[PDB]
Amino acid sequence: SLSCDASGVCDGRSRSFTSIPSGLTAAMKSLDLSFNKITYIGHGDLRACANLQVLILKSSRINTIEGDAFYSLGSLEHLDLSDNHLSSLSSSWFGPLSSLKYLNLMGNPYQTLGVTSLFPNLTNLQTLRIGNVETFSEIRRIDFAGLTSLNELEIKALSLRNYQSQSLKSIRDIHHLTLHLSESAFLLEIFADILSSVRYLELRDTNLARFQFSPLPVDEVSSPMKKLAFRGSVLTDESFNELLKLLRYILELSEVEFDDCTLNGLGDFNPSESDVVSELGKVETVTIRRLHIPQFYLFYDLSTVYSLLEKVKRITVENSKVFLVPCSFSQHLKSLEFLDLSENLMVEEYLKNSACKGAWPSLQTLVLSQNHLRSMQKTGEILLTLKNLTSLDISRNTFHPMPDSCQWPEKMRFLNLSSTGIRVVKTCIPQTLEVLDVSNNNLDSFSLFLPRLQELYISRNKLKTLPDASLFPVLLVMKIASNQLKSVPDGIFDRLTSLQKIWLHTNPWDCSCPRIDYLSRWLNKNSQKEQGSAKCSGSGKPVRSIICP
Ligand SMILES: *[C@@H]1O[C@H](CO)[C@@H](O[C@@H]2O[C@H](CO)[C@@H](O[C@H]3O[C@H](CO)[C@@H](O)[C@H](O)[C@@H]3O)[C@H](O)[C@H]2NC(C)=O)[C@H](O)[C@H]1NC(C)=O
Ligand SMILES: *[C@@H]1O[C@H](CO)[C@@H](O[C@@H]2O[C@H](CO)[C@@H](O)[C@H](O)[C@H]2NC(C)=O)[C@H](O)[C@H]1NC(C)=O
Ligand SMILES: [Lu+3]
Repeated sequence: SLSCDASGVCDGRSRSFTSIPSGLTAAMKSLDLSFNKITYIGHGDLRACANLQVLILKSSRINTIEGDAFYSLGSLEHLDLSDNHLSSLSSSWFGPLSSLKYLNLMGNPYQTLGVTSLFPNLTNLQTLRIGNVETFSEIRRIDFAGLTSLNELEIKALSLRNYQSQSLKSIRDIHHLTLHLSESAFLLEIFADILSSVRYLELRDTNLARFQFSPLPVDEVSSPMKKLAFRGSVLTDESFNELLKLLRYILELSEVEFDDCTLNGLGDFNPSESDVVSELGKVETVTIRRLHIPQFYLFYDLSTVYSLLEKVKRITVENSKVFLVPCSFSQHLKSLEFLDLSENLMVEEYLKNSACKGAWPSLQTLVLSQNHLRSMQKTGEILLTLKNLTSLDISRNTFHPMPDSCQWPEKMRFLNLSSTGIRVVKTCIPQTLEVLDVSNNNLDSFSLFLPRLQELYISRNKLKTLPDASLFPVLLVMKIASNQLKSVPDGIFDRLTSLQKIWLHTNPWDCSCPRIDYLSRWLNKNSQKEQGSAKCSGSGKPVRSIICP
């Protein structure tokens, strides 16, 4: 039932094949036989595909593949056998695939990679994925013998029972390593074998409650690891302190991420010499999202965090119930340039403490995108302490109507007031602004003169009339999609003399011929500026299609 195209891209995906389709050719460059029922693959099912570059056999129900089944596929660069029923992996399968770049074997019920090295002859491999949720249980020294460089290696071993020493050490260059571990029993050991190879390490679903640090036998303590990421992990204050002791080896680590993690406040370490601040070495960026902190008893030290974040330049802590960032804590974040506190519980009174006198000196960008702020004037007043602030985002906050006069930090040139519920716009908004976003609100008109405005986002409001062009002399980008606009005054866009991009879609354009003449001609003379397609209200055809006598 195949359906191929001019360039050899054939599609047999999700048919109902019970065996590879008969009579394939050497013209096919890609064959997608996913979601089928190919239970067995024999000696002569892919013989005639000498030019095949892509073979996708994901989620079929393959449980048997003859040893020389891929023998004549020397031009194969992408092989995906994921989510099948392969209980065993044969080394003869990969013998004739020296040109293979991507190999996905994950999702198969095998217990190990076998007794024979499967990839020694895959000189050009770049991406390898192996493992599964409950069967894969052993990793051996012969498993990756031969591989020297890999862009991406993913190992799913949530049921791991044993890891041999140095199994990972033979590989010298791994740009991205993703390990799915359920327990930490072998983590320490695995670290010993990846510290001189892994650039980006990613741990998934790991319970690190009982993780303990212990000296490692590095060769020169020069780890090329730049990004460390924990996702869906469980930690304790005790095991957390053990984890940061590992930083002493990754002298170059610049980004640490914690996604959907849990921090059980139990244990509560006390040993002094077993704290090791080390100023988190060279951590430049810290990102925390959806951190769940069960039973946050009373007051913790917090001082065992000041000296730790002294050199961090970017911090993000979103959707983690943050309601207060103590002043003395902010005063120690001397290098913080970017702070993102989106989706938390901040309110004026506590922001006032978080943004005290010497708080976040040198902070350039602040994001308070979805908290419990109620007053624009009060917020602006509180942020006057941040002398270096140039970008402020306070979108998705329910504000009371803004006054006519406000005080904002001196260098503020970016202000995001999106999804803020405002119905009017007033001079509280400073003339210094370059970028302003008041999209997704309840505006009926815009009359603010912003001489330096370069970008206006006013999409998703109720403007019936377009803003006067003289209001933005050097405007580069204007977004005014989804806005009840029916027409524009003749010649208005030629007056936006520096305009580069404009969004006009989703507006009930009155395509009556006399009236729509200007708008139509301008769009035909400026298609490179329009993003999306302004359509006629009623019919639905593109406004640029109209041609009036
Ligand atoms: C002003 O603030 C706006 C609202 O906070 C912001 O819009 C939001 O932009 C983010 C990132 O571009 C979007 O992210 C979400 O959606 C993407 C795509 O589905 C997901 O991959 C993300 O995980 C996340 O869920 C928001 O959807 C978007 N909200 C909307 C629709 O307004 C503006 O970009 C800000 N304006 C400026 C000038 O920066
Ligand atoms: C962040 O803003 C502060 C403003 O206070 C800058 O630090 C001040 O710099 C002036 C130089 O004009 C000194 O006279 C002050 O003594 C400094 N304030 C103090 C006491 O810290 C700071 O340079 C800005 N950060 C950067 C590097 O952009
Ligand atoms: Lu509260």
